[PDB]
Order: sequence, then structure tokens, then C-alpha cells
Amino acid sequence: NQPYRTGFHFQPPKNWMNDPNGPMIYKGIYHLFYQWNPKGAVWGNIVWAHSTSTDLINWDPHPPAIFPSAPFDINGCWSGSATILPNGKPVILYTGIDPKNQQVQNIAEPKNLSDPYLREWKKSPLNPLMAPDAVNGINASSFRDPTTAWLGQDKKWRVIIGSKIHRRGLAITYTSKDFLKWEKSPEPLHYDDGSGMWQCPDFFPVTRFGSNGVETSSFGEPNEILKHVLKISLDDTKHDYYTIGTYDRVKDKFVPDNGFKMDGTAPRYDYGKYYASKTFFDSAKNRRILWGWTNESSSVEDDVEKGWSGIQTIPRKIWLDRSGKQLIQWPVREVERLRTKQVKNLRNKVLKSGSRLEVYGVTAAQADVEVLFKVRDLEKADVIEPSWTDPQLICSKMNVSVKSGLGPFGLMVLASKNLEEYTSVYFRIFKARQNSNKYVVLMCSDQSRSSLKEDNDKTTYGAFVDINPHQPLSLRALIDHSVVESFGGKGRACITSRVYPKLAIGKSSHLFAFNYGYQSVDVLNLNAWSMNSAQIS
Ligand SMILES: OC[C@H]1O[C@@](CO)(O[C@H]2O[C@H](CO)[C@@H](O)[C@H](O)[C@H]2O)[C@@H](O)[C@@H]1O
Ligand SMILES: *[C@@H]1O[C@H](CO)[C@@H](O)[C@H](O)[C@H]1NC(C)=O
Ligand SMILES: *[C@@H]1O[C@H](CO)[C@@H](O)[C@H](O)[C@H]1NC(C)=O
Ligand SMILES: *[C@@H]1O[C@H](CO)[C@@H](O)[C@H](O)[C@H]1NC(C)=O
Repeated sequence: NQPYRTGFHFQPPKNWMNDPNGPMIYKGIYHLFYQWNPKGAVWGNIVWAHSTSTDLINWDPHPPAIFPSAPFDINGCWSGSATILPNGKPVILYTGIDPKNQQVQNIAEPKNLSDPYLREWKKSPLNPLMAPDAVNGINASSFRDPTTAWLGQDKKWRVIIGSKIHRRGLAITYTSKDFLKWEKSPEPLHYDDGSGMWQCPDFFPVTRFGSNGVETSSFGEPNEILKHVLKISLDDTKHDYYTIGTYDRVKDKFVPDNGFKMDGTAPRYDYGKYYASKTFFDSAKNRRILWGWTNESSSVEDDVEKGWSGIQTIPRKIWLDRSGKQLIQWPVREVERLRTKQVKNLRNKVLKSGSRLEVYGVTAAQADVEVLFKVRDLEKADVIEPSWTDPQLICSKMNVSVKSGLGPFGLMVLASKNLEEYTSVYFRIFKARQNSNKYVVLMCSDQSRSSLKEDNDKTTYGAFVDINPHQPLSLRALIDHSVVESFGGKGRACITSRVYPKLAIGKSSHLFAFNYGYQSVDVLNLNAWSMNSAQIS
């Protein structure tokens, strides 16, 4: 009755969904809460719906845990997070709205401490632990989204909240004696002028040279080398920006790396439809999982008709790149279990100027794509014009049918029978200069013809990929009907989007490997795997 729902991602079986809340692991069992509306498909009566997992793919439902049932949140149960106590106990810090509509911070512990499901959450009476008042003085309507809490070189527990002072975005921190009495720190971990409110802030360390993530309370180790990443969801831009740096424990301030603010030149986790993103430390695999919400690119009139709004992007694994100034993301390996026992392959195939070879035997609407493009003679690449600095902007000013020396060439997913409607993520190579052997790799995700219904978020997203076009260029594509996640250079580039085709659905879907550019490129290899369904609820 509806071909726009995902088969292996995650979403409620009905109604609106928002921010990802309190992601963690306890007794080998992962947990996921989130902003959910039990009444309709439009933001409302938000509650902390629950679900659990053993492979971050299959989810078992559970009745809402944090919902309005006390003064301190009688008007709403906003986003929060869960900290792992130095004994294995998992609590929660969430923003509730009290009887006089003002963002207060409340804490919540579990009931049956032995229950591996933690379905019943107990909410302290001392709540709220933190609230905007006459002394702290802050926009009571702009003090929410508390992060996970990290100890320190002492007993002092630290955490930050997202606020704003006259357009001055920041992260208010509160030191805690023993996770009960919280003192309002007289200085934000950081802040940035210009950018509005700071939402869904997240603060966590990353080892420099290591794939597996680091704990949340790790401090100055003489053997291991740590770095820090503060990410915050912006308001007036609806994107996610992070930044890497150091953390002077003295002034409890965050110091980004060599000239890098949180807005202006700040990198995005995802250069497409991403939001409310948040991480969490996996004790079991020693990795850091990254959750992201991702709006609904369909008109609301649709969310009301289809009965649902909001999907959750596949948990990603992030970590610092070798260069040290960019996070590397790549979906959880355990998801490749939904891959059909079969295997669609294609190796050593030429892509003549403006050619395209179809990928046949595969659920074109629910698969895992993956290509390795090879570019010969990089010299044929064009030299970028000055102005072209914003990735997104270039991909929007130069659609798919506009040729380039090296490009455009990538994938066409959920493509229609004869291309009346298709999606096209691809690459374009240019020279940074002319003789200073340095190239720029453009990753574009065109949405202009993603569907036939003019009423959809057709905005195209753009991004740059820090890879060396000397070797082959990678590009993966998770395919799941309405949602498509793009990955370039092994995650180095993550552009996700939402499509709603009228002809490209179910068994009527097609895939396509193209190259409509001048110079012809080669397909060193390409594997498309059909993807079975995941038990979501
Ligand atoms: O409880 C809502 C929950 O969502 C967030 C996500 O960033 O709120 C933002 O998005 C809303 C929908 O566009 C806006 O109305 C709201 O003003 C904005 O902050 C979280 O901040 C919040 O916890
Ligand atoms: C509730 O928690 C208690 C912890 O003492 C546990 O003994 C009990 O099994 C739980 N409830 C049940 C029976 O599921
Ligand atoms: C800040 O607070 C004032 C009064 O509480 C409110 O009118 C204003 O909208 C707030 N600014 C925003 C949008 O964060
Ligand atoms: C959020 O989703 C809406 C549709 O509900 C879309 O139009 C918009 O581009 C997305 N982000 C914003 C507010 O720009």
C-alpha cells in the first residue's frame, strides 16, 4: 500500500519520528530511544519510544520510556542522552518542559536493574537538576539537548547543553559533584558568533591513529594520543557541523585545530539530509556508532497521507582520518548480513563518453551498491574556476547533462524504466591549480529528476572528497526505496537523500552505472548485492 517505507533501515511502523535519544549498550544489549508522536505523522506529543537490538539492524519494540508524567516535563519529553556510570549503570539526561513552558534538564534511572531491556524508567523527584533562572539567566526557550556526561581529571562530572545568547551559539556546561548537584560553569566549552542556536551538541574523544573508538572519559594518556570532536546541530541551517581539536582541562574549554570555527568552514557529518546526529561508545566491539535522523523530503500533505514521517539512518562508525583533520564514517559491517546470498558482479568494463551499463539481477530498490572507478590520464581533468568553492553550489549549477573532462560519472539508483526519473550520485575531477599536482574530487548527488511528482525536496547536495584521483575512486550506495545513502572514498564523503519515485518502485526498479562526461573512465570492479529485509518495529 506504500512503497516508500524502508526494508532494512529503521522507523516507526506508524507516525512521526524525530531525534535519536540515549543510544548505548548494556549487558550486550543495545538501546535506541527517540522522539516519536503516538498520535500523528506531524511533530507532536513527542515521547521517548523504545526499541532494542543485538546487531544494530534488527529491532524489537517496547512501550515509551520517557513521556510527560510529572511537573518537570508535563509539556514535553525532549532529546537527551545516556551516560555509562563507572560501574556499568546507565542513566539519562533529557530536557523536559515544565508547566510554564521553559526548557529544564531532568535525569532518569532504570527500574528493574537486572532487566536486560530497561523498559521501565524511573524519574527522580529532585528533577529538574538544571534550569534557566534569574541568576544563570538564559533564554528558557533555548536550553536543551544535554550530551553524555564525562568525568574528568577529578570527580567533577562535566556535560554541556545547547543554548544561545542573542545569536551567539554556545554549549553551557555544568560541573557535578556526584551526578546530583550540578554547578553552572561560568564559561561555555566553546561558542561561535553568527550561527544561531546550538542544538544536539555532542562531545567525545578520538585516538589519532586507531580505527576503534575511544571511551567518553579518557584523559591525557602518555602512551595513547587523543583528540576531541565537538559536534552540534545548527538551527537556522538544519545541518550538522563538527570540529576537531584539544581540550584544556584547565579552562574546561574546547580548542579546535589550527583555525577552524564551528560555522564557516566546519565539516558536516553528512552533506545532504542529515540532522539531530549523535554518537555513543560500543563497549563490546570497541567502536563508536553514529546515529542520524534525516528529515522527510516529501511534503507534509504526504506524511499525513502515508501515515508516517522520519527514518533513522544506518548506524555509522566514525573516527579520525590519518591526515587528522576530517572524520571517517562507514556503516556498520554487521549490516552486510542483509546481503542476498547471490552476488551481482561486473569487472573491467569500459564507460565510453556518455555511456551507461545496467546492473541486472538485483533488487534495484533495496540493495548495496559499490564501485571502484579508475581514471586514466588525470591531465585531461579540467581546472576549477575560482568562484567554485561550495560543493553543493557547484553540483547545483552544473546538473548531470553538463559535460566535464573527468566527469560526470557515478551511479543511477531507483532509476525508472527509460530514465524519466532517476537519481544520480557521481564524481567530477578537476585540477586544484595547473602544475601543483593537486586535484579536487567532487561528489554530487543530483535529485532534480529523482521523481516525477514535482512536490518533493528535489534539492541537490554537494561535497568534496579528500582522496587521490591517482588511485581508483570508491563510491558505495545503500539502496532502500525512499532513502539512499551515498559514500565516497570509504566514507570520506557522506551525502544522503530522500527520493519518492512514481515509476521506480518495488520490482519495477533499475540501477545504472554511467559516465556522460567527455573522457571515458573504466570500471575496475562493481558489486551490487540485493538486500533482504530487517525486522524493524
Ligand atoms: O523536541 C524537539 C527536538 O528536536 C530538535 C531537533 O534539533 O528541535 C529542532 O527542530 C524542530 C523542528 O524543526 C524546531 O521546531 C526546533 O525549534 C529545533 O530546535 C531538538 O532541539 C529538540 O530536542
Ligand atoms: C524486576 O526486577 C527484579 C530485580 O530484583 C527482578 O528480580 C525481576 O525478575 C524483574 N521482574 C520480572 C519478574 O521480570
Ligand atoms: C529568546 O527568548 C525570548 C524570550 O524568552 C523569545 O521571545 C525568543 O524567541 C527567544 N529566541 C530564540 C528564538 O531562541
Ligand atoms: C526538513 O524537512 C522538510 C520537509 O518536512 C524539508 O523541506 C527541509 O528542506 C528539511 N530541512 C529544512 C528545514 O530545510
